[PDB]
Amino acid sequence: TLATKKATLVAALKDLQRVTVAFSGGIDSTLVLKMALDVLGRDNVTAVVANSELFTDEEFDKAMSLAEELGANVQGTTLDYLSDDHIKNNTPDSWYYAKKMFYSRLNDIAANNGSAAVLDGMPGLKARSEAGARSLLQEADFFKTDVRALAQELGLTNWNCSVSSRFPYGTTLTHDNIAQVMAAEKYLRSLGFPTVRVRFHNDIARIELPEARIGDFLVFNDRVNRQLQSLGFRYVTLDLGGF
Amino acid sequence: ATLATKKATLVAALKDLQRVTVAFSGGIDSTLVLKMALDVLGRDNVTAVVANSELFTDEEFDKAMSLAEELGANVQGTTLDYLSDDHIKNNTPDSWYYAKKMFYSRLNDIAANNGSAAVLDGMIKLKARSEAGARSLLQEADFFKTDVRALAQELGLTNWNKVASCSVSSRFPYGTTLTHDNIAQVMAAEKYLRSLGFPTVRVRFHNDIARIELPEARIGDFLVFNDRVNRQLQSLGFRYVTLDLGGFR
Amino acid sequence: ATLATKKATLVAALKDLQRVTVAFSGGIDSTLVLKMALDVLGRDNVTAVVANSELFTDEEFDKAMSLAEELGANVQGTTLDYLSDDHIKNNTPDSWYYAKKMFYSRLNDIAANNGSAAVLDGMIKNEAGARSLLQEADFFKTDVRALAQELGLTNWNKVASCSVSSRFPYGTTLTHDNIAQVMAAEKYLRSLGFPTVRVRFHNDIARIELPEARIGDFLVFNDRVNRQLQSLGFRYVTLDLGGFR
Amino acid sequence: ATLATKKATLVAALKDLQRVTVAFSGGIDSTLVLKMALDVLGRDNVTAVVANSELFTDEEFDKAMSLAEELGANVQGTTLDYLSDDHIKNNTPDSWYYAKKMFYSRLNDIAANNGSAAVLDGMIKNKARSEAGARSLLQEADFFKTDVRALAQELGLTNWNKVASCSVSSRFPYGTTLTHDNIAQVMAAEKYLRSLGFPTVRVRFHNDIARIELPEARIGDFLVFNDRVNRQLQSLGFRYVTLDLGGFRS
Amino acid sequence: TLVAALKDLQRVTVAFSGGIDSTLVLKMALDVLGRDNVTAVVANSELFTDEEFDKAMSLAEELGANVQGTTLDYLSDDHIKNNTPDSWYYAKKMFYSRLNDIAANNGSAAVLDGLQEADFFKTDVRALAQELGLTNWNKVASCSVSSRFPYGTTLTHDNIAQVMAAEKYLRSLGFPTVRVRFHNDIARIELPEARIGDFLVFNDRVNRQLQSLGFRYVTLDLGGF
Amino acid sequence: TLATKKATLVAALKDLQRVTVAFSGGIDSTLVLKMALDVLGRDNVTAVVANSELFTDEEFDKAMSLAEELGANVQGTTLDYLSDDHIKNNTPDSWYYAKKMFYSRLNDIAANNGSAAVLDGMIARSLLQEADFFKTDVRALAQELGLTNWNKVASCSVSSRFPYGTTLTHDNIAQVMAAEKYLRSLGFPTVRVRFHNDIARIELPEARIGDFLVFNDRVNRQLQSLGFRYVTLDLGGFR
Ligand SMILES: [Co+2]
Ligand SMILES: [Co+2]
Ligand SMILES: [Co+2]
Ligand SMILES: [Co+2]
Ligand SMILES: [Co+2]
Ligand SMILES: [Co+2]
Repeated sequence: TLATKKATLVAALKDLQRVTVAFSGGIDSTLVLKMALDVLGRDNVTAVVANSELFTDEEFDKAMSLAEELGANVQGTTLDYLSDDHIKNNTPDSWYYAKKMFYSRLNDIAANNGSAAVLDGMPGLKARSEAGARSLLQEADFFKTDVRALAQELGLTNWNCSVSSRFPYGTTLTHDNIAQVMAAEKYLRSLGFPTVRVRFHNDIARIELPEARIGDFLVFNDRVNRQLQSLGFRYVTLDLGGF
Repeated sequence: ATLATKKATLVAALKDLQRVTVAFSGGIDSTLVLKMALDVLGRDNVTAVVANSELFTDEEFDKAMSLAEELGANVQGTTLDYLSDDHIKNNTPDSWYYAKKMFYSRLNDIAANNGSAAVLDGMIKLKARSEAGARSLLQEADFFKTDVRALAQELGLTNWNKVASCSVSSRFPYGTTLTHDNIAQVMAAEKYLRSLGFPTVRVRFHNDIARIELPEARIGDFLVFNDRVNRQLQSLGFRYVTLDLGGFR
Repeated sequence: ATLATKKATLVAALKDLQRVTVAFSGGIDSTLVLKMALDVLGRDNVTAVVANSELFTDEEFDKAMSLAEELGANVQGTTLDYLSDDHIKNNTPDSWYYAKKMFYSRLNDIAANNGSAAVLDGMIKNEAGARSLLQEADFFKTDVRALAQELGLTNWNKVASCSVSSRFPYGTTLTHDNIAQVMAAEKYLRSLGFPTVRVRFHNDIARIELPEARIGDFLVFNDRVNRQLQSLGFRYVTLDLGGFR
Repeated sequence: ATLATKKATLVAALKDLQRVTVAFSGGIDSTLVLKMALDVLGRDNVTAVVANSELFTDEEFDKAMSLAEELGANVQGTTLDYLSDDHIKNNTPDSWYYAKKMFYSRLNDIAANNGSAAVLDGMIKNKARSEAGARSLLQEADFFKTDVRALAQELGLTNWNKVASCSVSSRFPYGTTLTHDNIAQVMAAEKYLRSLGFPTVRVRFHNDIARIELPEARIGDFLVFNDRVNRQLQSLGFRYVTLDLGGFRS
Repeated sequence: TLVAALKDLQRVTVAFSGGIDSTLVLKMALDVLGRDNVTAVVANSELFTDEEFDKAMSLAEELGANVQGTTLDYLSDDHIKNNTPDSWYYAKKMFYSRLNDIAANNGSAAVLDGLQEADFFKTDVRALAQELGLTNWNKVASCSVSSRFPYGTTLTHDNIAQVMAAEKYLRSLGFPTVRVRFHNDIARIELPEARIGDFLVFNDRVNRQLQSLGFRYVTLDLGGF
Repeated sequence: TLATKKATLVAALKDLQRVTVAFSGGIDSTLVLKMALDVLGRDNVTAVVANSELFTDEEFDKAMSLAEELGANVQGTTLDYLSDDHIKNNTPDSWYYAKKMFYSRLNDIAANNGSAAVLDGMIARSLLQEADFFKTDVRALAQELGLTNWNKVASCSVSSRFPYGTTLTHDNIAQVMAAEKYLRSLGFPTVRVRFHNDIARIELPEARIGDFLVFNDRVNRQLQSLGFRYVTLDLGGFR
């Protein structure tokens, strides 16, 4: 029932008349913002892209114009995830208390602009369930093979991780050492390794590279060491296991 | 004539047949045919067929299913046992023929059982195609790669499997009997080396010796995987896992 | 503003120009201009021009001829005498002026001889005998890739070529022999799998500038690059420990 | 002035002491002292002592036993639990002091229980030593690093454990409690890396992180062992095995 | 205890090959029995290198021994020429039967070899070799050429010399520890795994050279030595 | 045999009674200095170590101490090779007028202290080479005499780093000399920094270039600070 899953999907869209969509630039939320724009109009849809200290200023700037390209009045809001004790200390369920802090902000924008629901692209209770979010994609049994299909069906051609992963569970995130990691990875991205993570270990940086790249990386050893040392690490290391 | 002449000459035969079945691969030729047939005849008069066999990679097979689902074509999968044919099993210089002959003979059955007037494929400007009643609709309109790349870009086609991996028989010397076992022995080795970050690789079969052909630029990057590839391909049945000092061919 | 807006400003200026001549080189920026001009003014109001010269590789020229015909453009090939200018042959800091003047003035002649309102080229933010129509719409390097993805453009020269005169010191006169000596050296290295490379000329010494990421991969070709470039006239073939600039 | 005048001063104190106990550490300086004591006093009035402990490798210890037996000395080994010292177990910046103090304090027991006039060591002309009394006979005769090599060639001394090893406590940060487990955790890592062909290496301890210091010339050759060094040192208890991008003693 | 067995024999014959074992044995027999009461034999064969012969000949004259060389045709043995896994048996017999003849013709009480009767270890032989002043010895592993060939591959002067030639070349490039494995048209290079990084630059040269020696494919064993 | 080459060596050594040795710290001149001191005594052997612009002040200070360690009456002499016009311009025959400037000093020192000859190592008498001494034997006798320290770095004359006909100066010599010890410091004892005005050409054994990859950026900055505009690695390696 292929076009009958679009039928279940479109059915809920007309029910809400006006929505606020949580835009993440990914293929799923790009599919949601487009379907909301083609069914409810540009004025009954408010796209929101969350900016934070945990995402690269390029990753946020990418999704804002990607929302403008679909022609939706997109609003960017900023979140201090570090304000949550669960996040600042980085517990293993920190993504939950993060996804919760998000939707309540989206629920504010939805309530302040007259939205029937908040839409998105899909420890305690569920993060959406608690905030009253509507994940219309999963409610209609979308698969990985369906979303990629409908994006081509709608003419979608352009579509695009969080820094808490660079830190161990239970290592206090600070405004200082995040920029210490964020700046370190931007350096290694510039040196010719777009896929890299700089793992935090207090006074030790642990550099994970794809093992194919470890050979090409050899020449930058002294320079990466000296640069990341200036950024505050006492020891700059390469994880012998790679990424 | 012009690129505009060739687009209409291409569509001319498309409407002539009303309902078609495309032999879909990941390349631009079969993708341009699948897209143009879908843009002219609709998904209901277009059935894409992706051939599975012991001779081609399951990663390339699963890829062509998705390019047909992403292009919006009612895609059907058929499976081929090339090894049942004596000419293929022995790996003769004409093994590609009896493989291509066994292939097109299958699609004309699928064409007759789904109501197709012809079978389309991506031949542009060998005999086995012109024997089973197969239309090379691109070649019928004098399409060149400069025309196929031009018209595919015009339709917005940017995504296609560029790695048109040769037939796995190429990993074997001429006259080395292909078996269900040693064919999978090659596929597993190459899939591993492809998984490690080297998309261009061939594992040549030489009885108890594996010969790895890698581009010479990449051998610097490959140093780190030495111990693992040896032990891995040894587990896959080779007594010796070696790197060809000469690189790719 | 949005990418949706910069596209309007582009077509807006194109309708104002009605008929144009695009200076096609093969890079992603000039590829975007040739396609947008054909999709706004048609095949008959767009003349693509690919300039051949001694300072650029006969391979980079052939790419832009086929890439222009592949986009469906009336492609014209012109041949240029950069060395015919005294200021360039001796390789002074003024080579860029008298080279670009000869280029734009050659195309400005085609413009009057092919009936174009202007000559267009691919210049982005970050001479004026021609219109840089992308910078007028404030396109950046990240936006050109964005509009190229929207239009389906897949063939473009991924390594931006450059004038061969940079390989020689300022004030070392270029000759047809030492020019080809460098070009042939780079063409060999290009064939081995290093598309971004420069062979810097220092008389009997070749200085190879390679991206520092690649130098590890390059170890295996050492003896061959030496032996080939030695046969091409260099007494010493060396790798610059500093890499590409 | 010359060497042959210091070799005089060296022999002078040796006959003066009649019977001595030498602290042999396999190094070039301690090899010269044990040899000169055997040639001046005879084998029966000289006892060489080589300490086995948790701070030096069970592999490096056995060699100094072979160098002492090969020089023709009655070598007796004593074992010390440095961790029994409150200051060493915590690895304070002064742990070297209370460690060398525990060293000389043991030797003076062996010297008093076998009848020696002094304790000898190879300290030469290059702070807890003499508060137990050990005499630096080479340094007392103004021997230099070039003088020890000169007199060793004169005596036919050619074999010595040139890589004078360091104490395994240097592999740990200041203020990291040493345990019988994590000391062997480092020692086993270093012994593996030595076995693969990198004789000069240190494995720095950082809890769940091993930090591998290799000579930066060697890092190119080391790539092929990446996965094997990682997994072996992981089985030795480390969660993450890393190579210090700054190399040896960064 | 070591010298003790030497005095028992009055006159002995030491088998010098070039390794540290035969170097330590030949010297100690001379220091206990004198230069005239020790007869050294160094084996010449189709299975050994012209340098290993020169290695033991130069080392025996330097240690002060009356060195005698005999030559053996191992390929003449049916088990070796086809090289079955028991060729080492048919190989070891042709050697020892030759030495038992020479011992009677030089007035020797025994024939010596690399040693095991005195519980010498690899760490112990190195101790007496430095103690006895031995500084010249074949530091490169001397070995029989049959190991480069699979069990059951007919050895010929052409394909044996085909293998032997590759190893001397690679040893010249700066890799003294190397074996070149024969597989008809495939050469398999065993190199110490640390060196494979250093070996990278010689790839094309080793390939082109070893192709000239008759191999269709020159390969590096990913597992090394 | 070998034990003959030593008795033949002493035979020629006593025939000369008193000698002057050209010590260059290498093992060969070390074997000569030990055997001559052990046959004639410290008072009948004068070791001479040459200081000049063409060898490193580090190789000189090392060779001085190696003579004092073997117990030899060591005298230091200074040579002005750059004062020789044939050397300063580095002509293809500059090697000749250099070897003559060297031995002419040593033949003077021999006569002013009463030496019968000037001695040197190889394979002015050359007693080692005169006795059919080989490279495998010289290392053997060094262990026999108890010799363990010797400069296994036969640092050739620095004139080879400059093309023929490039005037050597005290300044550009130090530009080359300092560049090489830096490269020696990183772990490559066999290396040459070839001078080409604003280009340095680094010769490394092709085996070592794999080991060399990581130091690329650092070698550039140091040698650039030392005056080279471009620091390069010779793709052809050593020789
Ligand atoms: Co805060
Ligand atoms: Co079957
Ligand atoms: Co690479
Ligand atoms: Co205890
Ligand atoms: Co002067
Ligand atoms: Co190396």
